[PDB]
Amino acid sequence: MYLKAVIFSIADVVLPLTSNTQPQELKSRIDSELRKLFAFLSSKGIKVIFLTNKNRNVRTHDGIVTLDEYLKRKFPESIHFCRELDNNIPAKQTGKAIDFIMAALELKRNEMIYVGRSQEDLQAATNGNTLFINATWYEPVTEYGFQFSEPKEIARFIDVFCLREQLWGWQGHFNEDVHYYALAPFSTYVPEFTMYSANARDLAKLSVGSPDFWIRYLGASIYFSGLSEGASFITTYVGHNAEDPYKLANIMEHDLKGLAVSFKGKYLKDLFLRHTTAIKSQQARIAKQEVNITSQINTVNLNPAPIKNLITGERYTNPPKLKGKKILVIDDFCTEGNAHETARMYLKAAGANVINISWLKTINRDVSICEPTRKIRPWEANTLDVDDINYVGTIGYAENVTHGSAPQVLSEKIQQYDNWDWPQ
Ligand SMILES: O=P(O)(O)OC[C@H]1O[C@H](OP(=O)(O)OP(=O)(O)O)[C@H](O)[C@@H]1O
Ligand SMILES: [Mg+2]
Repeated sequence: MYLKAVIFSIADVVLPLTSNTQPQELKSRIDSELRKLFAFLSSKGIKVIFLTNKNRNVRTHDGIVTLDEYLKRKFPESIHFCRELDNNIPAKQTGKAIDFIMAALELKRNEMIYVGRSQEDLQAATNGNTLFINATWYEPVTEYGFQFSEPKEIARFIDVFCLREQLWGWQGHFNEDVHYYALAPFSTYVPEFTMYSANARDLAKLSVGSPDFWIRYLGASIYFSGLSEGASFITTYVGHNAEDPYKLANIMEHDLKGLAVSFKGKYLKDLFLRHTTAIKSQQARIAKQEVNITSQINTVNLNPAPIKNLITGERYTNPPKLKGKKILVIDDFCTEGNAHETARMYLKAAGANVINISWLKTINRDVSICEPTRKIRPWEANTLDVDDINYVGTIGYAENVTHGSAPQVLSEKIQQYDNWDWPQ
């Protein structure tokens, strides 16, 4: 399987620290929900690990016990790594404690995830290149998403996204620097199809799924397939309209920020600029006119001054340093690759290594891999002739659909997720 152990810190996860005043009803409910989570993990053969610095005394309605005895009594069959009890264990903050746990359990790094809340635990997981699961049931977080508001949500995430062999519905490579992934195949070639709700009165603004569903799908599939390893940036593509280019990003920004935090990366919402309104590729296709990649190349470029501080709005003063950096590029659906190949062309010209990820792969359409014959100056507007494109190869649809993947399988995954409850 993919997930073999879950590391839990204690502060504001198993026992509150920040607040004196957590209601007893909350502690009892969290204790009971953690019991369910650990039993669920045990039933799946997933180990439960506690990682702590101090063997502090804990006051019980029965008396005072050490933290080790407390955890052993309430959550038996967990494995407690406590620096005070084992001088072997290196520091948490630097990520070294994760290396130690990996060796002790004979597990690979991305065979574990890390549930925490304290800043030291976020640092421990990210510096240890382990997926961070931000537990916010004792202390809330407002700055970004990809959160987990109660223990049940961790079980939901694991059960829905982390236990099946196929993390991607479609995936393929070309040459050595071209890597394409999509979560699920889907029919996008119908005049009716749109990824965004038709009515602004709906609280759901995506037509398929929801932000919670998609960020958790993305996070699981990217992490357990190894794509997050060494990734510095995550970014989304831009819509065709120069007046409204950030529709997907505006819906998903909150969650993409949190996924970036969990990978020790940065979400660059406006790394791409749509400087001139482009032909809408989907609409050209339904009009049965051919889509040419220069319609994208000639209307987008890399933003030399993206937002560096999504809280403050402060922009980079010099273009972000992308040379030698790994960037995850997200778009909603991929048909023939015009959008992703343009994203890749610009980022590759800036020296980056690129991973092209989509929620959906259009059924029965192959991706054409392109390289420019005119040198791209990626931080400014470029204008290429159709003859400036070298079509070097193909990532086909049919041969790269993964076993068992299908649009109906996505629909049932969404149903499974939306209605999820403790498996009875
Ligand atoms: O793989 P491709 O052949 O590039 O096709 C997929 C692209 O087409 C759609 O955008 P579109 O250009 O229709 O504009 P929109 O997002 O503004 O609706 C979709 O959102 C992708 O960006
Ligand atoms: Mg688009």
